[PDB]
Amino acid sequence: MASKRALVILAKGAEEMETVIPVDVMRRAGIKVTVAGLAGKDPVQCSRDVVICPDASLEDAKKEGPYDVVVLPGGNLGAQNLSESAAVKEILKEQENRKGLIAAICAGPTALLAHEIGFGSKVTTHPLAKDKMMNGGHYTYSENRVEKDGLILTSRGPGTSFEFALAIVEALNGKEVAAQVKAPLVLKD
Amino acid sequence: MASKRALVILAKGAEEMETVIPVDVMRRAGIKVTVAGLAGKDPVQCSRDVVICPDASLEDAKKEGPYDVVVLPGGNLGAQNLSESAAVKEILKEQENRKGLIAAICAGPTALLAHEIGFGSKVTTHPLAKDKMMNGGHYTYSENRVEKDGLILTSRGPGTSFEFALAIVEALNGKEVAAQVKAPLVLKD
Repeated sequence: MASKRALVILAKGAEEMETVIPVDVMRRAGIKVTVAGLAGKDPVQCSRDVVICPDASLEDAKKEGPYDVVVLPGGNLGAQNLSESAAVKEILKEQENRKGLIAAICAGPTALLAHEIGFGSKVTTHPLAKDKMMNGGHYTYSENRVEKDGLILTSRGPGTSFEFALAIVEALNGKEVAAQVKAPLVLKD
Repeated sequence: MASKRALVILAKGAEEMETVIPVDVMRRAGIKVTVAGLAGKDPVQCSRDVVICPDASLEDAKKEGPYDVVVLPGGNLGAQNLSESAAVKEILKEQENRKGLIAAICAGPTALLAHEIGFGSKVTTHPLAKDKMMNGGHYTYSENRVEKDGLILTSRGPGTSFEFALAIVEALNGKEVAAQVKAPLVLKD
């Protein structure tokens, strides 16, 4: 069994907590994570001005698939950049076609709407992103902190990022690995 | 009233979640945060291989004090780098002498021990850093998720980082600002 692989797509204006918590937690789980810059190889200015250097450009990372999960951070402007990207559309449609997991948090799930991914699923988002996500009634809305309907895994905000990340770990590597990764984090529950 | 100012000292091997969560939450609170690279101006490879570009070198940022809080992220190797640094020693002793807040998380508080800061305080750390912190009995240990004894504010792990950050916000900008910053995060409590 080869290690699982995750693609985290990092755009200008991404929520840096929603980027770093899943990357770090997935690496703790032994997942090979590629932080891929939407715009290219250069550093990315996140929503609260943390600057992250991606591992690769998305252009290069997309040639090295497939991935066991594609992860979409939130941040209002980051999600808008993901939603406008033809490269993201192609990656998500390929992942959906191959029955691979797609995980999105906060405003991130609105890129699923933009790219017509996973219609008919139960989803959650940040409260403030609900109306955008629900435009057209293509999904059924959930208030769960993490929502998983098959291969569409969504979550609500910075404060649900650990739960989101651990749900990705459980989906890829199982409940026992998720529990082992969780304990050293000092989560409240 | 001018905005409060925070210095976050970023060393190789820092825990990236414990760096980014406080930076982001403090910026949401309107605090002017400087992410200062211990080693210089160049990007920093964190414990789980997230690469963060600092705002400034510590050498330059230290000339632009004083700061209302100095923040020490954890990560075992990052804290060891902070503990070995004469520049960090000088900054922490100046902050202590001026009765300014010092905040440290996970293994971060062990740099307080190394630099002889805040002896006689109640402190917490990550469970695995307790023995190092308690060598000599210079502090009294706490299992609270966040511990504040006057101007020494400590916390336990990645999963206490939001609580830690919000405690810094409350100390600097008050309980109402902390509550307002907290609500959009979708924390469980």
